[PDB]
Amino acid sequence: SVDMYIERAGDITWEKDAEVTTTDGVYRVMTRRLLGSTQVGVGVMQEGVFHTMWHVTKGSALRSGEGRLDPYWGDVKQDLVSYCGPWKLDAAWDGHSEVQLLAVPPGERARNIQTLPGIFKTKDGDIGAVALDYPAGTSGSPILDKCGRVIGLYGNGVVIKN
Amino acid sequence: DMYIERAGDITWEKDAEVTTTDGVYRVMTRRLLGSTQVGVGVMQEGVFHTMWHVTKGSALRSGEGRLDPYWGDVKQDLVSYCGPWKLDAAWDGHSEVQLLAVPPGERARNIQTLPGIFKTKDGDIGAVALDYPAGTSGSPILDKCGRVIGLYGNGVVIKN
Repeated sequence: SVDMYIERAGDITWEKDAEVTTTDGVYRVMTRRLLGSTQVGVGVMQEGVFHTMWHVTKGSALRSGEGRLDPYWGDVKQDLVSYCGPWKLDAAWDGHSEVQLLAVPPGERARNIQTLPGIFKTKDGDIGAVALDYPAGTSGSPILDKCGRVIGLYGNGVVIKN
Repeated sequence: DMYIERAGDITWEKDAEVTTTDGVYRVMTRRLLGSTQVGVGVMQEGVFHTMWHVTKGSALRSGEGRLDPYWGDVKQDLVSYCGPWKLDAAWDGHSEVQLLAVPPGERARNIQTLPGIFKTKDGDIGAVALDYPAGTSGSPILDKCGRVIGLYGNGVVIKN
């Protein structure tokens, strides 16, 4: 048998004493393939909607506890996908404040790490990116502002407000 | 842009860890920012073999050419590019094998293991009991000869 499923890693909260530079939460995206199991990526369940990156799931349904979740919205060149309702994260980075990456690496427990993102040039126009390396399947891990909100997904850009 | 780049020769290796041109290639996707490894496959006799889930039949670009899917079955989770499926070798059901693992970010290696046997609905197959990071699947499984008996994630068909 084969099975792509999600399992909750924890609460999406900020933490002041952190390392400096359907129910809500972060979930691991896992695949069971035969005799193996692996973490293919991470996402955010918020207001009854699952948010992650396209390449993590390729739009596959995901099973959660004892129910299925079917993909509601997707864009592949943005590399994002939402399950069960439309995309719910509209917060953005101010372009100068430190942020906090809530990293769910595969095999290990979630942590918050606090860092100043760097900035890269796009076609339209420039965006903030988290300069840290984390193993493969950590991507889709949420990026928080101090307000506790999701400004972007790890291994993806953060949009800048000004 | 989903694309491929070669990781090495497909050979067995005796001193190994115990329990269009040919070769193994990484399947990579370009994201707006960096790049990521979505799986692995086998180029043999001008045909690229990987797992359907790795690409979902997407075309793949190689060098400056481009590869269009020739064969696919989703239930078996396999796809071939440029000609029909070319790997017909099977596992004997009792010998050690060698997984040629191309994990993401790391150089390829050969690992030698005796697969276990798993029950299917119809009926039973050999499966490699090792865990690798994501995008390592489609990595080729070799017999002692040097032949591809299966892909990592897919299991191996048993001969007799």
